[PDB]
Amino acid sequence: SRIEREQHHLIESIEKSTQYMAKRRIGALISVARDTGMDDYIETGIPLNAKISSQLLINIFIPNTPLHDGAVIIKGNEIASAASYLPLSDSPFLSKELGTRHRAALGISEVTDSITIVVSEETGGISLTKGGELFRDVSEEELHKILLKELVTVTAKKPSIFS
Ligand SMILES: [Cl-]
Repeated sequence: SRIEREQHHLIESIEKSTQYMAKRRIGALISVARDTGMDDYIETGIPLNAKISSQLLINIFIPNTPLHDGAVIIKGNEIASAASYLPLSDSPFLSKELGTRHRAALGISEVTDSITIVVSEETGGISLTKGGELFRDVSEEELHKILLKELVTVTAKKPSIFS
């Protein structure tokens, strides 16, 4: 448990799972809690309290399965819940071409500092919401830089479990 290792593993787990789902046009909605709490939305889903892995993220979103219909919420170093409610944005600025997953990702971003990642089941495009804004159809490089900037808070320092 060396925080920096955990944060980089989280980034890699999001990258690998979203890449897998994007190629197959599997819809996905993954919200990562930061300083603002997501606890009430965690309570709306199915509790997992699971180790983060790309494999589990993929298995969650397989269509027509018990865990797929809603958001995954990641809290600290766990996949806290699946099939969670997120508030829908009412914004008329969000394109009508985008679906409920994007509107849900935009809505949680308007009321928390969470970072939310969407895979479109229509296009396979990957999008990201933060602070009421949408980053639509980001490339792999762009997704990587954003996740690095927003989910990694520690620089090169001495590894220690007590960090
Ligand atoms: Cl979608």
